[PDB]
Amino acid sequence: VMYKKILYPTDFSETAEIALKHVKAFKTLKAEEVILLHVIDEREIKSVEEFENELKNKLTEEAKNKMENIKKELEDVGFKVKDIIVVGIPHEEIVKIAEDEGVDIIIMGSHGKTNLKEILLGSVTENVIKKSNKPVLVVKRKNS
Amino acid sequence: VMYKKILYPTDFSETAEIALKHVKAFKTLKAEEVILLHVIDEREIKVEEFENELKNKLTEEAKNKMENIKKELEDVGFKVKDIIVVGIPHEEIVKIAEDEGVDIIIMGSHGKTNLKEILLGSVTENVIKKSNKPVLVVKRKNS
Ligand SMILES: Nc1ncnc2c1ncn2[C@@H]1O[C@H](COP(=O)(O)OP(=O)(O)OP(=O)(O)O)[C@@H](O)[C@H]1O
Ligand SMILES: Nc1ncnc2c1ncn2[C@@H]1O[C@H](COP(=O)(O)OP(=O)(O)OP(=O)(O)O)[C@@H](O)[C@H]1O
Ligand SMILES: [Mn+2]
Ligand SMILES: [Mn+2]
Repeated sequence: VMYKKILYPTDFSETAEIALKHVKAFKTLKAEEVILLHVIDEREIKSVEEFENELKNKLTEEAKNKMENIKKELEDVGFKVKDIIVVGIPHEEIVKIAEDEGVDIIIMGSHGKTNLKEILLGSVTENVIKKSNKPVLVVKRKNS
Repeated sequence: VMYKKILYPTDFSETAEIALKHVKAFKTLKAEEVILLHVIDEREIKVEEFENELKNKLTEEAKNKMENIKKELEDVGFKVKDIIVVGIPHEEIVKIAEDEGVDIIIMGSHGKTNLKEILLGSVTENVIKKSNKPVLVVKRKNS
């Protein structure tokens, strides 16, 4: 085991920002890489086709400024960063991209933009742990 | 975030053994500590002399397995605090992670049951949902 390549999927939520702290903690003196991923949920997005395309382009643009600030923070600590924005089902794309990129670990929050108090584990994290064969570091949301 | 103190709860399963490689990968140049914990599940003990006999055999078997893990961890330079308790595994792991002030819990996705159809063991599901500590879930073999 060596944690050379990390997958860090973010939905720009407060809990995902806690998980960024842990991505930064994995830095050593060796060379390391972060796959920085945001998924635009296609289910939410749902001529007709023309309208869909234009809408998908708008969500993308609106996620680029957030991704650039994170990419710069991570580059400043010494990582190489591959940033990806993709339209699709979030838990499926995280699992697919962790396998395609050959990562050593996925570091993610326990909760995300919904963060309902009664829910004790978000559905993207629960599906990624159950469906991926990669190690998953689950960083918990703030206390109360 | 600094991973100075790790809680490594083991049931001595094959998936827990995979998780032990990840505990060793957390070693750096700095002083690190592992809380090595084994819970004897009280629900599998619950005639009274039969219980004590079973209890003793489980404690004896746990101490023998824990001694070898402890040395393997000390050999890579950890300080190890080894703990054996009788109780409910997920509850004891949540409680001892808090009481020891660990930085992270490193554990398997599955354990001694390891049923193919089950995609996350109930100990790990409970610890993720009840603990506020970061949890590194190490998955079972793909075989
Ligand atoms: N669209 C996404 N793109 C990338 N990562 C995401 C996305 N959505 C969630 N995540 C990741 O999953 C973690 C857990 O958030 P999750 O979405 O499961 O929780 P939630 O929003 O509280 O619950 P739910 O979506 O089930 O209502 C996040 O901290 C983030 O790391
Ligand atoms: N009694 C225990 N003591 C310490 N750690 C344990 C104990 N039982 C399980 N664990 C931890 O939990 C991880 C996940 O095992 P878990 O018990 O949840 O899976 P399982 O045995 O396949 O399923 P289940 O117990 O629900 O039948 C193990 O790899 C280990 O790290
Ligand atoms: Mn969500
Ligand atoms: Mn078990």
